[PDB]
Amino acid sequence: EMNDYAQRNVVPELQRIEGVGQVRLFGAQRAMRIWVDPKKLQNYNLSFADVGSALSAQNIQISAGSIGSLPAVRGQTVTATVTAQGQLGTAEEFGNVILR
Amino acid sequence: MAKFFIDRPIFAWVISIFIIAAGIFGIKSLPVSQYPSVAAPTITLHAIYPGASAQVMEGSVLSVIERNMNGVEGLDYMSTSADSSGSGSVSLTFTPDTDENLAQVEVQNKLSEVLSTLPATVQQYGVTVSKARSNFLMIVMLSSDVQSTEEMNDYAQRNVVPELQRIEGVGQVRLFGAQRAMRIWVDPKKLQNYNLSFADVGSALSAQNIQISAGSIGSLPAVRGQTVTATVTAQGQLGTAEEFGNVILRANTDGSNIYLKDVAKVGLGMEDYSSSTRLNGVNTTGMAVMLSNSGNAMATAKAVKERLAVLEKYFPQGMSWKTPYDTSKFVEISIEKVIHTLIEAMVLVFVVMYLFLQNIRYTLIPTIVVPISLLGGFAFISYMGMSINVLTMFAMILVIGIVVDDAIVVVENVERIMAGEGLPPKEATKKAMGQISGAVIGITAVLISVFVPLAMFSGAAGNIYKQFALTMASSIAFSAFLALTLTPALCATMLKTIPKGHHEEKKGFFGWFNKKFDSWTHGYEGRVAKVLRKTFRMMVVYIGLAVVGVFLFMRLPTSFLPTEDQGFVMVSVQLPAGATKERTDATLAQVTQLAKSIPEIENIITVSGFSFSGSGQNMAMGFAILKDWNERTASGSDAVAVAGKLTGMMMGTLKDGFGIAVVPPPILELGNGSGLSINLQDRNNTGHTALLAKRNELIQKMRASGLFDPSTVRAGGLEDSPQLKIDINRAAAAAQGVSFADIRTALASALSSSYVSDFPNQGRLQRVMVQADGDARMQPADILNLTVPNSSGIAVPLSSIATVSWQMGTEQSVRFNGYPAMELSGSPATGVSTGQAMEAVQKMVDELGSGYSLEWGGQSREEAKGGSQTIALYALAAVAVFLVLAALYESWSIPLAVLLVMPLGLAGAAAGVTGRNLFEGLLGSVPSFANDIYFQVGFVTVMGLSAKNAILIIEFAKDLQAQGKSAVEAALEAARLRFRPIIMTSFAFILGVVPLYIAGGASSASQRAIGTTVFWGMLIGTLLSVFLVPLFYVVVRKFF
Amino acid sequence: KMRASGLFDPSTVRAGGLEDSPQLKIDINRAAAAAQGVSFADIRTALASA
Amino acid sequence: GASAQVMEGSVLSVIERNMNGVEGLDYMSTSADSSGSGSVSLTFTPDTDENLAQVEVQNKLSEVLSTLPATVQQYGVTVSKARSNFLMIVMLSSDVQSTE
Amino acid sequence: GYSLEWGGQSREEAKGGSQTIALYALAAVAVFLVLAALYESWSIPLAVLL
Repeated sequence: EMNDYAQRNVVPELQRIEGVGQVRLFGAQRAMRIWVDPKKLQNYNLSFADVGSALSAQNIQISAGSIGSLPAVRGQTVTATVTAQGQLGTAEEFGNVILR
Repeated sequence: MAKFFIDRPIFAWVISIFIIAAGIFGIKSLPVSQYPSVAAPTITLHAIYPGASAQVMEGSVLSVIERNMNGVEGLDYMSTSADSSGSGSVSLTFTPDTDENLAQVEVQNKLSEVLSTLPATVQQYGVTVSKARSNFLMIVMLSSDVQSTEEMNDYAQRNVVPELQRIEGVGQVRLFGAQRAMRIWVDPKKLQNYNLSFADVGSALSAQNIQISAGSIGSLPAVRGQTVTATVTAQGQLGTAEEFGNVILRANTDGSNIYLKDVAKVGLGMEDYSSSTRLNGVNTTGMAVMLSNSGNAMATAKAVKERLAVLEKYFPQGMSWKTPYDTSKFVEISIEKVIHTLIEAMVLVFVVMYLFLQNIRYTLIPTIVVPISLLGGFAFISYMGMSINVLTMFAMILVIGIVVDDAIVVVENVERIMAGEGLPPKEATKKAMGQISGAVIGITAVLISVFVPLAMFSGAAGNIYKQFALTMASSIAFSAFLALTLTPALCATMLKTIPKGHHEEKKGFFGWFNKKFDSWTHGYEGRVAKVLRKTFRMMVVYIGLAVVGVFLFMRLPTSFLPTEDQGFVMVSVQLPAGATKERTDATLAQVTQLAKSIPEIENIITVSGFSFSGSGQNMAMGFAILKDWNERTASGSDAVAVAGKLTGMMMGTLKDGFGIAVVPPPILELGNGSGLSINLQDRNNTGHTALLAKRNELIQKMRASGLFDPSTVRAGGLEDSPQLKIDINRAAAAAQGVSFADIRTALASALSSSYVSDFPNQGRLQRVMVQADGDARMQPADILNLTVPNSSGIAVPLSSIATVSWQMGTEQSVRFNGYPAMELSGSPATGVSTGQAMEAVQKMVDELGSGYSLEWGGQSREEAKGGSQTIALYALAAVAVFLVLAALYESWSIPLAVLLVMPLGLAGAAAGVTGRNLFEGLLGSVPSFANDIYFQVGFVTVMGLSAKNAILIIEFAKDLQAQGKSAVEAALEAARLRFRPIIMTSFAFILGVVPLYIAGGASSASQRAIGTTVFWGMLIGTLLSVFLVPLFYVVVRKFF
Repeated sequence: KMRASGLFDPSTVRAGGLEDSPQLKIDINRAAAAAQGVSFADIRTALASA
Repeated sequence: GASAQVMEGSVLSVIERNMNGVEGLDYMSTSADSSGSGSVSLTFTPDTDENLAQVEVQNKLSEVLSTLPATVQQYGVTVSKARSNFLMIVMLSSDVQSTE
Repeated sequence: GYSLEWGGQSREEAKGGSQTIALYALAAVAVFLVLAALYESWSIPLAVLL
C-alpha cells in the first residue's frame, strides 16, 4: 500500500525538481497477479494461452460513440453520449472470468 | 573629451557618419512584428480518438501521457483537457529562459515510447507535438456561394496552400476544415438481411484496397548471360468511388457476389463534419497565415495579397478571396505616428529656438543631433537581438524630449556665454563644456542607473519592460555621446560672433518679447527670494504635498495593460446540453441578423462547433469585425459600446441559449481580467460528485461568506449532460451464447466510425472511413445483438443484457499536475488586494478534509510571488543614483538635496490621473486608467527629467559658492540663470505631448495613458522644482 | 545548342539524371478475377513473394 | 511499391512544402527514384551552426508525420548531417579467402 | 517559365559578382573617413583616392 501510494503521489511530485534525474523506487506499484495451478489445467484440458485469450477478450474498453452524431438528418434535437464500462477493476470480478 | 572634440570637427563628423551607417544597417536587418516574445514555451499535443467520451479518452491516453512527462529540464506545470467530441489536449507549460525546440523534441522523444502502449486507434491518426506560442499575420477567407465547404477546402489545399507558404516570411499556414475522404455510408438493414457485418467489410476494404510491390526483373544475384533489367509496376489500389462500389465482400457458389454499391453508399465527403465557418451567411473556408521569427510583416502581407491577386486571376466562377482581419496594418500606423511626432517635434523645437535664441543658425544643431541618436538607438536594438513592434515605437516616442533636452541646454549655455561675455564661439563653447561636462556625465549616469533595473524583472512584465529599458537607456547614452562630441563642434564652427551692444538691442516684434521675458524672470526671481526666507513653512507644505501624493498613489487601482480597440469583438454562443447543430446554426443566423443591424460592424465570422471554453455540438463563436477608424470617430463607436449593444440585443432577441459579447483584451498570456483562478484538485481520487460538492461548497463560501463580487463568481468549466449508459450483465451472457468482443465491435461499428485504409485522390492520399447509416442511429433504442460463436445466432437483442437507462454524466475532464481539477474564478471586487484573498481561499481549502488541494494557474502564478522585486530594486536604484551624485558633487549632503524631487513626479502624475478619472467619470464612461505599465514608465521618464533639471540647478548653484557667495545668493543666481532653458524644454515637451494627450484611433488608450501621465508629471514637476530646488539646497547647506 | 559552340568542348556535356528505361506494366482485371474466382490477396502475395 | 511520381508527390512534397519557415535555409533539392527511396537535401546559410538547424528540422518534420502513409512511419525518416565528398578509401586485400 | 539555377561553386561565383564594386566602394569610403579623421582635412583624402 505504501509502495502504491509512493508511485502515485510521492514519485511524480519530487521528480519535477530542476536537478533530479532519476527516482528509483525500491519496490513495485500495484498490479493484478493471477497465480495459476498447472495441475488443474490438465483436468479441464486448458492452457495458459486460453487464460490469456479470455483475459484479453473480456477485459477491454468499450467505446460505443454517441446518439445523433454531427452528420445528422434535418430534425434531430437530442444528442446523448453512450458510455459503456465493460471493464474489470476488482478481484471478485476477475474471479468470474469465463474460460469455457 | 569635450576639450578634444571641439578643435577637431571632422573627427566627430566621421563618428556621426559611422553611427548613421550602423543605424541604417540595423534598420535594414530588424524583424517587424506587433508583439514580442512574451510567452513561455508551451507544448500542445492534440490527440485524436473518435467515438469516445471524456472519461474513456482520459483514462485511455491522458493518464498514460501525463505520467511520463516528468523529468524534462525546465517544466513548470502541466494540464490535460478532454471532452465528449473525441479530441484531447495536453498543455505542458515550461519555465522561462528555456529553449522551446529542445523541449518540443523532448516531448516528442517521450511520446515515441509512450506511443508503444497506446491503443491502435490513436496510432492511425497519430499524436503530434506542437507549440502553442505562434505568430499571427493574416486571415484569408474564400467565398463562392455555388460550391460546398469540402470543394473549396480541396481547392485551397491544392492551389492556395502550396503557393502561400513558399514566399519569404510566411512560417506556417494552418487550414480550418477537414480534408476530403471516401465515406462509405453502410446500411445495417442490408447487412442483417444478407447476413453480413462490419468486420468483413473492413477486412475487404483493407484487403482489396492495397499497394503491391512486385520488384524488378533481373536482380543483382543474376546468372551468366543476362543483359536486360526492367522493373515491374503493379497498381492495384482504388482511387475512384465507382471502383470502390465494386468491392467484393463475399463470393457465392453460383455467382452474383455482394458489392459495396447495393448494401452501402460510397461517396466523397469530409472527415468529421464537426466545424463550419461562415462569413455573412455564405460558405467560407479558413487559413491562418502565421509569421516566422526574424522576418518582416509589412512586405509579407503585400506579397500575400499579390499572390492572392495572381490566384484570383485564375479563380473559377464564384470564388473570391477576402481578408477581413490583418495585423500587418497595426504597425504602419505606429511608424507613421513616430514619423509624425518626430516632424512635429522638429517643428516645435525650430519655433522655440527661433523665438528664444533669435537666430536661425542655432536651430540647425538639434536637427542633426537627434536622428543620429535615433539611429544609434536602432543599432543598439539590432545588436541585442530585439525587433520592431508597438512597445519599441512607443519608447522611441517617449524618448523624444530627452534627446532634445541635452541639445537645448548645451546651446543655451553657449548662447548665454556669447551674449554675456561677447567671446568668440570657440572659447565660449570651451567654457560651457568645462562647466557642464561633468553635469551631463552625472545626468547620463543617473539615467542609466534608473533605466537598468527596469530590465531586471521576471515574467511577462519583465519582457515588456526590457524593450523600454534597452531602447531608452541606449538612446540616452547615444544622445549623451553626441552632445559630448559632435555638438561642441557644431557650436564652434557653425555659429557667428555676437556683436556687443547692437545684438540684444532689438527693434520689432522680439524686443517686446525680450522685455516681457526679462520682466517675467525678474518676477520669478522675486518670488524665489520671497520663498527662500520662510524655509520652515515651505518645508512642511512640501512634506504635506509629499504625503498626500503618496496617499493619492496608494489609492489607485492596479493593472498591467489597459484594454483597447482592435477592430473586432469576440462573441460566444452557448446552447444548453443536448442540442444539435441545427439549433446552433439557427441561433448563429439570428446572431448574424442582429449584427447586420449595427452600422459599426463591417463583417462577421461565424464558427459553429468550436469555442475557447470547450468544443461541442452546442458551442459556437463569432468575430464581429468593425470598420476603419476614420468613419468610427464618435462616442458610441468603440468596441466596448458595440459589445454592450450586442449584449443588449442578444438578451432581447436570442431566445434559444445565451450569448455574451465581450471585447478581446491585450496579449492572452497576460490575463488581465482573470481575477483569481482556483484549481481544486483531489489527492485520494474519490470521484466526480464529491469534487463537484466541494466546488459548490467553495462557491457558496466565496459567495455568502466572501467579498469576491458574488454576482460574477461561478464554475468556469462545463456542466453535466444526460447520457445513455448501459450495464452488460455477464451472468446472462455466460449462461447463453453471448460473448464479449461481439458487443464491442457492434457498438463501435454502429455508434462510431472506423478508419480502414487510404486511397490516392489525384496525387495525394486521403482516408477511407465507414460510418454505416446516419438515419438508423437517431433513437436511443439500439437492437443489434448478434454473433453467437458457432453460427449467425439471432436469439435476443440488447434489451435484457444491456439494460439501457439514462444517467447524468460529465462531458469534460480537466486534470492538473496528474490530479483532476475544477476551474474557478475570483474577483478583487472593492479595493481589496489579492494578497489577502489568496490567504482567504487557502484557509477555505485548508479547512476541508485531507485530500483536497489547490493550484493557482495562469496570471495568478506571478501574483503568488512576494513583493520583493519592485521595492528592493527601486531602493537599489535610488541608492545607486545617490552614490552617483555623491561621486559627482564630491559631498554627501547635496545628493540628499537632489533626491527630494523624486516624490514630486509621483504626486503630480497621481493627481493628474485622479483628475482625469474624476473628469471622465462625470462626463463619460467608467475610468479606465490605473497603475499599469504605461503610468509607471511615464513616472520613470518624468522622474529622470526632473532629476536632470535638479542636477543642472544644483551644479549651477555649487560652482557659484566658491567665488565668495552664500547659499541663498548662489541659489538665486542659479535660478536666474536656469529659468530660461527649463521653461524652454518644458514648453517643448508639453507642446510635443499635446497631440499625445488627445490622441484617438488605433491603440489610442496606451497613447492617452502615456500622454496624460508625462503631461501632468512634467507640469507639476517643473512648477514645483523651480520653486523648491533652491529651497532644498538652502535647507541642506545650513542643516548639515 | 550548348555543344559545338566553341565554349563547351564535346563528349563531356551530359545530363545529370537517370534516363528512362522500359518497365513492366501489370493491369489487373477485377471482372475476370470475380468471374473466375480468385481474390486480390493471392495475386498480391504472388507478386510480393515471387 | 511506388514509382517516381507518387513517392515524390505524397512523401517528399509535404516535407518540402512544410520545411519552409526555418531560418538560414537557402535552397531545397528533393530526389526520388523508381525503387521507392527519397532524399531531401536541405542547404542552409554559412556562418550558422548545425546544432539549432538539426533540431528545427526534426521539429518541422514531426508535424507532417501523421499525414504520411503508414509504411514510411515504420521505417522512419533517417537524419544524416554528413558530407558528400570522400576523405579516405581503405582497401582490404587477401588471397586466402573470398570478399564476403 | 523555363528558369535556370546553379549549384555548388557556380552559386558562389554568381553571388560574388556584385560584391566586388561594393567592396571597393566600402574600402574607398573607409580610407576616406579614416584619413579625414586623422589629418583633419577634407581635401587631404581626396588626393589619396586618385
